[PDB]
Amino acid sequence: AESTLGAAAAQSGRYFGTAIASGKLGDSAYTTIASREFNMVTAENEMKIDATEPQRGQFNFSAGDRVYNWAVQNGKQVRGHTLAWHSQQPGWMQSLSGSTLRQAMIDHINGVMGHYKGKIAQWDVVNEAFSDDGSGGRRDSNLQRTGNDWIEVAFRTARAADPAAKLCYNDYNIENWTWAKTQGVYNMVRDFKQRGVPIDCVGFQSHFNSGSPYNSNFRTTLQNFAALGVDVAITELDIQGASSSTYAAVTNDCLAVSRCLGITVWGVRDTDSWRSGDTPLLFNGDGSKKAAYTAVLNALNGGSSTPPPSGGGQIKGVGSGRCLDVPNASTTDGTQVQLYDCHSATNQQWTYTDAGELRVYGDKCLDAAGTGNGTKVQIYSCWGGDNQKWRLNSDGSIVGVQSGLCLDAVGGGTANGTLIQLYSCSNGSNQRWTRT
Amino acid sequence: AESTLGAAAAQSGRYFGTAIASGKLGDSAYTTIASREFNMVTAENEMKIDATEPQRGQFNFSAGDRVYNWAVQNGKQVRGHTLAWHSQQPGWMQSLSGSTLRQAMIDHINGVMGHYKGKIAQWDVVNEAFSDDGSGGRRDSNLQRTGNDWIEVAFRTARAADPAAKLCYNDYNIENWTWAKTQGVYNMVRDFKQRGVPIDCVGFQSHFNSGSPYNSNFRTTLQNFAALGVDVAITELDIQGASSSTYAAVTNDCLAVSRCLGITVWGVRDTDSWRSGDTPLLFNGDGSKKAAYTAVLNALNGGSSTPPPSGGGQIKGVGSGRCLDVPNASTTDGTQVQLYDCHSATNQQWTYTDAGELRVYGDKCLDAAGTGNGTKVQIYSCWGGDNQKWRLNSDGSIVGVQSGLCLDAVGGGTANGTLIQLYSCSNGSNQRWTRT
Ligand SMILES: OC[C@H]1O[C@@H](O)[C@H](O)[C@@H](O)[C@@H]1O
Ligand SMILES: OC[C@H]1O[C@@H](O)[C@H](O)[C@@H](O)[C@@H]1O
Ligand SMILES: OC[C@H]1O[C@@H](O)[C@H](O)[C@@H](O)[C@@H]1O
Ligand SMILES: OC[C@H]1O[C@@H](O)[C@H](O)[C@@H](O)[C@@H]1O
Repeated sequence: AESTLGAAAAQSGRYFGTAIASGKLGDSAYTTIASREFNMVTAENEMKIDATEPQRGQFNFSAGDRVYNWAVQNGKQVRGHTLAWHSQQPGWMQSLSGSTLRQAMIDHINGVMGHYKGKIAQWDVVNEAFSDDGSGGRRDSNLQRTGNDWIEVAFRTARAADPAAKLCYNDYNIENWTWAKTQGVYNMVRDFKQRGVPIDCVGFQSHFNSGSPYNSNFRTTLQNFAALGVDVAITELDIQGASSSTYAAVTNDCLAVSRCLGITVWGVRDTDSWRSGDTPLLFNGDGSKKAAYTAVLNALNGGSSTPPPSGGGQIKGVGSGRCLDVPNASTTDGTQVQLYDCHSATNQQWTYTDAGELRVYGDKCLDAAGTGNGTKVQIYSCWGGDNQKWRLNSDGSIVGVQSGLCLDAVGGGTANGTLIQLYSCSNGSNQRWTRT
Repeated sequence: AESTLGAAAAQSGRYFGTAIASGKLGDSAYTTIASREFNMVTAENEMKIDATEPQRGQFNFSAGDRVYNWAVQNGKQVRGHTLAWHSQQPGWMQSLSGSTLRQAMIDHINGVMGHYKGKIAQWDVVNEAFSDDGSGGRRDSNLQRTGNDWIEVAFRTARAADPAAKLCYNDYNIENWTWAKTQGVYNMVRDFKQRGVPIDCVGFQSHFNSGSPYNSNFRTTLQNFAALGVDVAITELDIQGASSSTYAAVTNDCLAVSRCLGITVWGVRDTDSWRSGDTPLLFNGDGSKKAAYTAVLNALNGGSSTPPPSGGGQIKGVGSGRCLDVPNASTTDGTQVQLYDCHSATNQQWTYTDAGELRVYGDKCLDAAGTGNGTKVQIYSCWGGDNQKWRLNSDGSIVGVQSGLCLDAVGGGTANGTLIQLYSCSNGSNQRWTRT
């Protein structure tokens, strides 16, 4: 069922999940997308420490169970997040230190895992235990001050609480191999394995942005941890800008590492993101698929069996043999595009950007002046509107992000001068394109 | 002066105004920008028919006077918007017809203009009286059904009501000279001038978007009406996507016409816009100046001593004599830019886009990883964030939109390999750039 992220991921034995927020489950648009696209669920906040143990010794699973029930009800496995962490600790825990904190950490793990015993596929036992100062050492928190062995203790406690769950160490900024933090985490997991400390996986949050950009060496990082005898998972994926290339690259990295169990993006729609300003997810506020959604789906499905048009190129219609053409090489905003004999001309060289735009002349964009059938497809100053974003379907169709409509050669026309419009996708030859 | 739009416009005897919303006058972030940048004000809603005459014969000028007083007290003239219009009429007027409506229209004009007699620079006496059906004729409204001469009567009444006020006919989609609507309005004004009908100006709302895009012939339209002996004014300008080039083009069109009194943009910040989703104004919601802002200011100040960049070229540091270079022509996100001997290489060719990006390799963007002094300037996948948008000042500095900080050669370095960072603008030579 290569039409959804989860089903496509399953074609390689992997899963594709998202972070679910219980307060959004009543939003039909939200749940429709969530239930359809993912087969793995992580509670975005409902299973955290402050949410599960409001007061010392007083557990509360109402919020967590809403997420859990929704997941199982809709056929999804669940990643528990998270048992031990320095952040978002309830007030009573923040006031703790030393052995009292250590026992509280232990009691919390037992309580929460006990409640979900045998129902959780993966547990992020310890979250973000390493520093960002740049040296790759432990993060100084009340937990770390109880003793360096707190992490090991948390894992030994978790294994005993629920031996059916895969135990993961989860963290961010550990994707680039050259980072000290990545290496500090590697050394710890290696040590655990060497000493029989029970740890089954390492979760790479994968929160990519210009401050901590994705880097191709991520594949070696995954390979390096996998070699230690642990599974690896991309746990909180989101990319600032939602670059199609970066999203596909990360997906391909996981598909290249047999031990990479799957990918979870941190949210459903950009508006649901903890960093919405970065529009880093696969669906926009409207609930529509972004250019990145298609890049990911295509990567999961193996991608095109030929070299993608790097540095721009022509877009030739299959049912007409003619290329996408801007009339008379005009640069006037509002000029509807047409079909025309292909040739070496700037007014026929289109470049698909990572943001999903189809640019010509360098700063002009394939633009749709509306969202319904017949809408004129023209060129307009590039600005990033969804009516300027396109998805390149593997079936050769090019769909408008905002409209969900396909580029369509009017009346099935095939001769030069044939104009281009938007139209309900029909899988027709006049809606199919082969690039060059 | 020339550091603000209003002052810059004043140098040529023109004005740069905005639409003021009375509800936001209590917002210091709003007023700080408004009082500083504009010298002309149009009440966004407080002077309309329904807002000034809630019931026939009962006038209410409280809200209108609030905006008017704020304008005058802060050094701004005022454009009255609007006296006769088919839209937003109070309920009672919407039910009138024939002679009774005609009389109500006249009484309204007399009541409002009498109240502001001698205090309004320009009055939009009649608003949007032409159809968008492509016929170039009058739109069918209760006002039109009272007789084709209603517009003429509205103007004659106005002149008598307040002879010191410049009387304008205001409409939208009358910018592209080839459009039938434009011709329709042109013929009318021409007729009025030949018959002595008291009309002094024509206001072009100038709402541009991919549906009704800006066209260079807008200057022809402006020149054509000016030739009729009437002044012209851009009254409600906003450009979908806030293209720098288009904003500058519209500005130059007005400067090219001796009769163009000035330019008013329909709002202060994008978040105050009736079309916020199109981010069509000059200021971001956070109050920061956008790429277009500087493009408009530069145009008002006479542009540059030399022809602007036609997309694609080097950026040479003034103090170093070296160019902005991406090390080893790397395309890796996170790569910090440096200074390096200038030469013909794609890793030194930057294209400034209308959106304010500085692109290299076609799809990589000059990126600021943060907003504080010392922030690293690098290349990152283009996505449109404000940390990827820049303003090209006429003084040679390049300012980050989001940060408000200048491109800066670290330590005033001049040698190859000197890194680029963000830093408080100092007018230093290591912060000024030019063309090779
Ligand atoms: O002038 C006829 C046609 O000639 C072709 O070379 C151009 O690419 C088309 O845009 C143009 O319409
Ligand atoms: O006839 C309405 C539309 O039907 C679609 O199937 C065709 O692909 C379009 O070109 C046509 O305009
Ligand atoms: O190899 C040293 C330098 O050579 C120049 O040609 C490149 O443009 C620089 O980016 C590079 O750092
Ligand atoms: O004081 C440190 C900073 O001073 C500024 O004046 C310089 O332009 C910067 O390059 C420098 O890093």
